[PDB]
Amino acid sequence: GLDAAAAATRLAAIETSLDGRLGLFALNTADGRTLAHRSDERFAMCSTFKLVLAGAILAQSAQTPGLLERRVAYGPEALVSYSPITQKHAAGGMTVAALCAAAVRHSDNTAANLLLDQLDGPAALTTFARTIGDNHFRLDRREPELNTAIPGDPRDTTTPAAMGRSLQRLALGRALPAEGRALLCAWLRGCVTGAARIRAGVPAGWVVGDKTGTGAYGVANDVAVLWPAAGAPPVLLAIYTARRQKDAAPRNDVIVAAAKVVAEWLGAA
Repeated sequence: GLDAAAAATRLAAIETSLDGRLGLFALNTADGRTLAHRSDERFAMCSTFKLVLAGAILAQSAQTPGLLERRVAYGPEALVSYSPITQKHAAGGMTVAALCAAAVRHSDNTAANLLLDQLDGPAALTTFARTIGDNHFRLDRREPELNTAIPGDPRDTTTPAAMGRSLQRLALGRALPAEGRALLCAWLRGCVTGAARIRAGVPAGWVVGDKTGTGAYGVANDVAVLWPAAGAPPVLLAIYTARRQKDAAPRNDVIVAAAKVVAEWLGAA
């Protein structure tokens, strides 16, 4: 694969093209090696927090089996922003599992808020992150307010390394029982909001499970498990971007280019 020193120069050049801050952490579980660029700096999570939210709900279900099929009641007054699944189901409600799937696969905002209610709020989700060894994640607000992404504001932020290591524990490790880990990975593989991000920068035969986020200041993020081939050791990849003015455009091309560097570092052509 591409030497880590040359990967570093390529990520720096991609950041120049972004005109902003690129945050990247990759961990190859085959050898335990990493690639890092601003991996210990804070970035606004936007909807990438929903992966940790789904994990927290699965962890709650490990403690109290049956939670996932219990029904949540809500009304249309609770609908916020992009809520494509929850807007269809207010009359009859949705199960906890259906809300998790909507939050991960579709980024459904109201689903995320209803799951935060089930967990007892942003601070409770932050505590869950601390229990899985993440000292950087912090959720402070609910949807749709957590996407302001003001440079330097620590609210609703993480670091790329913290998120990558949390994704490893949740999707590949024992933060959850094997059944719950498997379900989380199934939801991530079913994400339909990230085709133009990490997925577009890796070889055609790789399987991707991801969660996107997008916000003000041109924020465009994608956090993924990469499976190069059936049975091969997976790779964790957390990519965060932030730009320099409030109304900046997101730069998917930067995420794609950074993912391609990671693929080359792993040995892809």
